[PDB]
Amino acid sequence: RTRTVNLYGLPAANPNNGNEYYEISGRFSLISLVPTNDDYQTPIMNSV
Amino acid sequence: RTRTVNLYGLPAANPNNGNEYYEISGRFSLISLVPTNDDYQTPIMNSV
Repeated sequence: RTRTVNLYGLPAANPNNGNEYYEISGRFSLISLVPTNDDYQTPIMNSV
Repeated sequence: RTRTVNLYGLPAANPNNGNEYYEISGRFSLISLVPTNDDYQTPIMNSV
């Protein structure tokens, strides 16, 4: 009803289309460096 | 039961004649002046 047709792209008007949420699924890796002053005794919940 | 008889016309007393509507059919030619573009005036990355 206006002078703009055959653009392409997602405008900011209603990006969600009323969907409750846009969804992604995947797997992420991570190699943390929790400290250690002794072999047998490794921590959880890094809080330093 | 009155003077005026044999007159040509159509009075307003009962024009519907018990009909719901008077219908007419035809063709409809319009030469309006649209605002529509010609696929120009649109950004250079106008595409999938």
